[PDB]
Amino acid sequence: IKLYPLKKLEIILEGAHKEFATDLLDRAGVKGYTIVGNLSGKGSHGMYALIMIIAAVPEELVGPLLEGFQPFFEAHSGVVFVHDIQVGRPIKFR
Amino acid sequence: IKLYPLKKLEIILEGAHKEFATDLLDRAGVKGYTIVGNLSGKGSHGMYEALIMIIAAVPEELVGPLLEGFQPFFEAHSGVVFVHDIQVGRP
Amino acid sequence: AIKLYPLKKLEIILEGAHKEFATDLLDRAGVKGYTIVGNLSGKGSHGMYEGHLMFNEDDALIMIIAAVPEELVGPLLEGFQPFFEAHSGVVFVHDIQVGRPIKFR
Ligand SMILES: Nc1ncnc2c1ncn2[C@@H]1O[C@H](COP(=O)(O)O)[C@@H](O)[C@H]1O
Ligand SMILES: Nc1ncnc2c1ncn2[C@@H]1O[C@H](COP(=O)(O)O)[C@@H](O)[C@H]1O
Ligand SMILES: Nc1ncnc2c1ncn2[C@@H]1O[C@H](COP(=O)(O)O)[C@@H](O)[C@H]1O
Ligand SMILES: [Cl-]
Repeated sequence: IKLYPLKKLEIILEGAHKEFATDLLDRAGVKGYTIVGNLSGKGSHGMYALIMIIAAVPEELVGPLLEGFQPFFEAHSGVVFVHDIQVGRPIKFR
Repeated sequence: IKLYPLKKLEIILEGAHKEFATDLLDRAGVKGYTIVGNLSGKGSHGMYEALIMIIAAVPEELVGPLLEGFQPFFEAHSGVVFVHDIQVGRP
Repeated sequence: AIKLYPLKKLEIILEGAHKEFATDLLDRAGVKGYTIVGNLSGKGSHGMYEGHLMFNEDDALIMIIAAVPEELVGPLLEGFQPFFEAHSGVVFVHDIQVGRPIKFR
């Protein structure tokens, strides 16, 4: 048929660390991302400028990408949600 | 890194009830949530051009108790709940 | 206690000027509701889209979220394909669960 599997990350972190995260995605070969701005939240270290970066990636990049974010996330607020998704043309993503 | 299974709720409802919702999350033991504002949308009850969406990763055991706590509210107020399967990293 | 049923959830990301095109497609197919996240930014094959820089707010990127029965995913993607051959954007299909199928089907 017509659908092909991919992975989708939801990366939630402080707005001030946007450049870090996008440069990390770019580096890794991720071909695109979408940024939801002006979010609020609650977590360990209190409540809430938070943003959410959405990135559709081939499964081959999840491992590498989480390794990249781990060091950041040991010293900073935030989280990464990995989702399974399907797309009609995975071309655009690899 | 090791990947572990979790559930992710997306809870869309009128911002006037944000407090009710976050409180409910807090008392059920939800360790965190993220909120998206200034939303617009279409539902059985017409157009919205406000709305908010609450994102909450939680362990599977919490989903059932959470839906039951929201049931009274959603059987008398606009809004929807979407349950996703997600994975999260743990090193 | 609350039973859960499968659906699909689409995330459709495109420039705000085409919002009516995309929602019309949803209405036509029988989609019963949708939620729109506005004022987004993004990097794409074409370049960068920065919501905050647009003079008309309605022109910025948006993301339409639509929970739909799996039967409507084909008819919808067939409609969005030619649009996305000619215009910026992407569609992500998710599996989700909901407690009230009647609200969506
Ligand atoms: N379980 C969760 N669900 C949704 N968002 C979360 C969750 N945990 C953390 N976040 C987001 O990440 C931010 C920081 O969390 P923390 O790293 O725990 O301080 C929170 O303010 C939320 O916006
Ligand atoms: N199928 C759907 N997909 C995404 N969002 C929805 C859907 N149905 C309802 N919503 C959201 O929930 C709000 C309230 O809808 P309702 O509960 O039908 O009045 C709408 O304005 C939308 O933002
Ligand atoms: N891999 C991806 N993950 C998340 N969002 C994307 C991705 N590729 C493209 N987008 C979004 O789609 C917009 C247009 O993409 P394009 O059609 O390649 O210009 C971008 O500005 C992003 O907001
Ligand atoms: Cl619902």
